[PDB]
Amino acid sequence: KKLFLVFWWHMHQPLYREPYTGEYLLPWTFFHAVKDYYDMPAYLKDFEIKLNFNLTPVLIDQIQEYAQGKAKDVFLEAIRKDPDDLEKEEVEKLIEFTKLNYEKPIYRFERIRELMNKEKLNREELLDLQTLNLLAWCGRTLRKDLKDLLNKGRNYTQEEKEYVLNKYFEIIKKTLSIYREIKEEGKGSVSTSPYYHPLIPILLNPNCVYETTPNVKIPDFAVSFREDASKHVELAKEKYFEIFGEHPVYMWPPEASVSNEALELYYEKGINMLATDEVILKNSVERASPYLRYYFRELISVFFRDKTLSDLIGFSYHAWNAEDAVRDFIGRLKKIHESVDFQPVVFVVLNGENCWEYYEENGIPFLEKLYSTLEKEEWIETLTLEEAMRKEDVKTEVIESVKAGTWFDGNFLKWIGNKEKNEYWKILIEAKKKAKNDYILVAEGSDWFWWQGEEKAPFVEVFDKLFRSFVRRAQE
Ligand SMILES: OC[C@H]1O[C@H](O[C@H]2[C@H](O)[C@@H](O)[C@@H](O[C@H]3[C@H](O)[C@@H](O)[C@@H](O[C@H]4[C@H](O)[C@@H](O)[C@@H](O[C@H]5[C@H](O)[C@@H](O)[C@@H](O)O[C@@H]5CO)O[C@@H]4CO)O[C@@H]3CO)O[C@@H]2CO)[C@H](O)[C@@H](O)[C@@H]1O
Repeated sequence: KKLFLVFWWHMHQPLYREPYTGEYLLPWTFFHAVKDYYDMPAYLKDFEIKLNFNLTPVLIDQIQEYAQGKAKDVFLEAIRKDPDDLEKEEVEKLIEFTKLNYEKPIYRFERIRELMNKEKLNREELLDLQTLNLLAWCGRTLRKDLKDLLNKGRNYTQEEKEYVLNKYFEIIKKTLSIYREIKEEGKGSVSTSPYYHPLIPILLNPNCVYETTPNVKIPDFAVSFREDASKHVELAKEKYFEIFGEHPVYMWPPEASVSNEALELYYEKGINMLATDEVILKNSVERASPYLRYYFRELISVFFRDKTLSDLIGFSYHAWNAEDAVRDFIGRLKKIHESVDFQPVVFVVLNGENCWEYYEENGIPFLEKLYSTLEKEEWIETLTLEEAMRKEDVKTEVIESVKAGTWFDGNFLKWIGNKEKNEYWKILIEAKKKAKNDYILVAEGSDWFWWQGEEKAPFVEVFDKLFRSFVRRAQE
């Protein structure tokens, strides 16, 4: 009697490329590409398990731009330059980027503490600041190859910095290939999301927010976003088809966000399976076990992720030592395995690139120990999404209706309902009336609304510049 375990790592970045200048205004796609987007599937080279991935189309666009050498990344340019050529504005951004990241485990170099305590940096100190910011984001593959440069920890030269940069771009250039390979080998399924990661239930019917938060104030949606919701899904099918050669039959709904209308749209667009969050399940049915495969109105298959297991990796186990964390995770799977006399399906679904920076050594000890243990446990079978979709020896149930929500408390409050987030929607609504191109779809991404009306400086001014630039460009 097996326990079926399904990892589904979601990868996404909003579009950081300013439409007028073409400049990538933040380096987050570059840094997660070199740290996570290649290395997370590359674990499948060394471990005989199945792992699944979601790639948003807007992320794929950016990965391709960096791989082709076309991305003009302003923070990266400040890294690459000889410090004698740095603008004062570039030295300032270098220091602010360091201070934002200072306390993360992947930044635990004694030298960074030294450099942040100095009143002013000479050329050698700036070279160490640039190169340590680079090396802090080193992924698993190159942490082996560049181990000696990493251990050095100080006194970096321009040549060593450029060497690291060349190896990083080699990693980016191989990134789409590794997703194609693990897919062709049956080592994992690859899904996508509606193109720019929007809140599909809101675009289809903004009133769905009242199913969970009736007291929320939302602006006057004086224009229809229903066609745009279709276009996000349709364009995403086309981008996936270009990259992987087939139309996707699995999709990750952004923010796990579903509604009756959204599920109908995915079904209409040929999606056969998605996943969403256990809170939505609890809100929608009485007996809310997440270990069943659900069928929404016999139209589309829906799995509900195990929220506690997903949150343990996503948020808890950074605060644990790696071995203890793996023992805790396996022990919880044991309890699930023992708690039912059927074969449970256990979906572990979370962002695949954001939690590791808070783990010791970028989560590599944790994931290596976790996957090594999993590959040898005889009562656990890890599945591709395709295997989980067609598994016959599991329990099954039909659901007729869901309560609209997201994996954030089962509601939409992180993207709508306060004055500053509502202002973004009002701006989008007014721009949509006059929109003339697909940059309006870019501005519909959830990321812009997530950061608006929050304390989270800095670079929130940069997300604001991006959103409003996309809104302006959509009208021309
Ligand atoms: O204030 C409390 C809060 O603030 C601080 O967070 C800061 C981060 O620690 C800091 O690094 C920076 O956050 C960056 C982030 O590091 C960077 O990668 C980028 O974030 C990307 C994600 O990487 C990307 O995956 C995507 O995330 C989506 C996600 O895919 C989706 O499934 C869902 O979960 O929504 C996410 C957001 O839309 O996109 C984002 C960009 O939108 O940019 C971030 C912002 O610069 O800055 C944060 C402070 O401003 C604390 O340190 C943090 O721990 C606290 O919780």
